[PDB]
Amino acid sequence: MQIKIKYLDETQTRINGDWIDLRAAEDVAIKKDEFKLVPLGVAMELPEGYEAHVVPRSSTYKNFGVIQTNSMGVIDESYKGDNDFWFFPAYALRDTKIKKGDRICQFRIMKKMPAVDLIEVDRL
Amino acid sequence: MQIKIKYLDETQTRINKMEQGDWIDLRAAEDVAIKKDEFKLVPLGVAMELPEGYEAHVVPRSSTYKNFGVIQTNSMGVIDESYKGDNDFWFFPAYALRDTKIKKGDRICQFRIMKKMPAVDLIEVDRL
Amino acid sequence: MQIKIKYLDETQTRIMEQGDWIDLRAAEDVAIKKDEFKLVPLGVAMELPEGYEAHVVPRSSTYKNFGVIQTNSMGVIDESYKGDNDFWFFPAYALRDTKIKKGDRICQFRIMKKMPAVDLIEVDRL
Repeated sequence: MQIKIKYLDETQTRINGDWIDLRAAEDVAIKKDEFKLVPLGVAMELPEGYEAHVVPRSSTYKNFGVIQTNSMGVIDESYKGDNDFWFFPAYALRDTKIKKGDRICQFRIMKKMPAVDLIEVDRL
Repeated sequence: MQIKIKYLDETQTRINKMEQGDWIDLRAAEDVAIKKDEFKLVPLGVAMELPEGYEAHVVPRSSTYKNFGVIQTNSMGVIDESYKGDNDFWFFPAYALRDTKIKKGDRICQFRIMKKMPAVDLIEVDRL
Repeated sequence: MQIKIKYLDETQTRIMEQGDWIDLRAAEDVAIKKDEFKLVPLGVAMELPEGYEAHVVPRSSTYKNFGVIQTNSMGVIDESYKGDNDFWFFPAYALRDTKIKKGDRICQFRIMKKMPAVDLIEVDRL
């Protein structure tokens, strides 16, 4: 089992069964009650049959005052292209400045749901 | 394995599929208007019997905030296999960060199934 | 499998059908003003099974009851957080003024196997 990882550029902090920390790819300022898609400066080829889940770090709110608007991000195995870079969708509850290289979220991989049949019924 | 799905009514967009394997999109069952900094339980128009020993996880779609300006106040919904009755309909708990209108049929969240955790015994101890 | 659990004190409400997520409770009364934040103690520390983690989300009724969201979306607690002072908390942002009482059920957890060991291999292109 391998993940192939491409970084946006040579300035990106390279990554360390624990969840894996992802970092801002550039300095980003967000005003209170505004939204920004924060680049994470990585693109990955996940193992066949897997998906990645991304959540904030426990410390992200205290450090940065942002929440992740999609709650948990899901990245499918198919999102493996050269320009398929990842982003963190940040809504700021206070004025904030996030710096290049600061840890803001974390990810793990999980096996995709097995194939299931959705069958319509009139009554449960 | 199969999920049995009951729609609220005839106007709900069907998601019936054989061999479905990636997260499954869920839709607003009616038009809903939500005013900035208010909350609405958005019906999704579906009730399901999940395979035995499974649960469902429900999160926003990646585009939900961009399109509709809402967050899901429970973070991730957990729907147990026992929630399988004829009126056990599913809802998206929406908190609006801007004035928004969601229309019947708009894809607002997504789900997958997961096996439920193993039997676990909690043993109280005086120190770790 | 076994989870060893230590409570903060005798005043904590002790914590369940097979596989259901397990409710966690406020360790003290907590008042939060609208648009403010508080780390709500849960009053429990645990030794999770080897190779597992815990995931913590709000209960479905948390927002209706208490007007709060969980700022880290889903908390992840690794097996290594098993020490005698490794207590759990729920990071609550209040969207309306609110009051949580000691013993109120506010979030829920399950265990999950940790991801497999995987090699992260840097490449120049995909």
